[PDB]
Amino acid sequence: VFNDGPVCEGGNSNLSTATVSGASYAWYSDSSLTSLVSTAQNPMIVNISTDTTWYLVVTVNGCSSVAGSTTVIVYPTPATPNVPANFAVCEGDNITLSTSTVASGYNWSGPNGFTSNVQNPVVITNATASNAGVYTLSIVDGNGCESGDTTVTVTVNG
Amino acid sequence: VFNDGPVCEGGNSNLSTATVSGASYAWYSDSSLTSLVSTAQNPMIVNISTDTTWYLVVTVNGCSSVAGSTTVIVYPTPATPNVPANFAVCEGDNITLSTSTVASGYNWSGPNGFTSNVQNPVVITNATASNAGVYTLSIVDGNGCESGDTTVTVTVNG
Repeated sequence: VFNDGPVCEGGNSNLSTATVSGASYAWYSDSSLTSLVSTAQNPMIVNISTDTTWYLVVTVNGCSSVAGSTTVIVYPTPATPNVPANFAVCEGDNITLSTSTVASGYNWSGPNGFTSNVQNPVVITNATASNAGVYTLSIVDGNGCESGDTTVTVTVNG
Repeated sequence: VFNDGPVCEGGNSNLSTATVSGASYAWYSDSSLTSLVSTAQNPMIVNISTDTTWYLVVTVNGCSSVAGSTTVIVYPTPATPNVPANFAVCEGDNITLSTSTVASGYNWSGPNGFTSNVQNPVVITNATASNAGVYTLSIVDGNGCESGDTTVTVTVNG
């Protein structure tokens, strides 16, 4: 029984096996084989949060096999981004954001619809009161998994 | 008999079963098996509003099986967004909108064609009489289901 490689938390994975003529298949959720989850030759496991194992029994012309099995491995949650400490800008001055980390992609969001997908976002010049608020960042790792969130609070001095 | 997982209110779901040689299939809407809804091997249930169960009878070479069955679960309606209380802006001042909630996506709409898909929409500066009206928000949950609507009324003082 084979998996399709490591999966991100909450992702899906495609299990697969050999084609056996005259066979019916039964995939079970546990080692006791008391809970059936699929009868497909190559079923999908949906919404995997942790390492999980499915067991397979192949029955041919009425005779059942010894259950085979496979484990789908979940890729560790990526580390929190290195976002700066709370800062302050005076009206008319610049708000500069940056993250001291390395990612396959970055995802920033904030006040006034601010958004960017880089480590060094376009500087908010002529900063004003409406730019005050919380700027949030998550990042994506090399294999597509998303990190948790971290924030910097920006205050604006009149 | 298997479903394809939880479905959003009003969504569709794909039912599936094993292939049985020489079989015809009959899917029924209730436990009494008096109302036939499909003869497909893997039929779709369309427009599911609540948890629903279909029953399956497999007939092979004239002999019928005991009906199998499966339930399709409907995902609860997401909670109403935390939109602010009615406010007032004077002409020339700013209209700031925000929602204190967390969503996979946001959907704002309002006067003058106002629209955005964020928690913190671009601020309407130099607000005028035409910006007065009702600003509406719905949100989308982690699994794609949409919440109900909530509104903030904005009045503009000449």
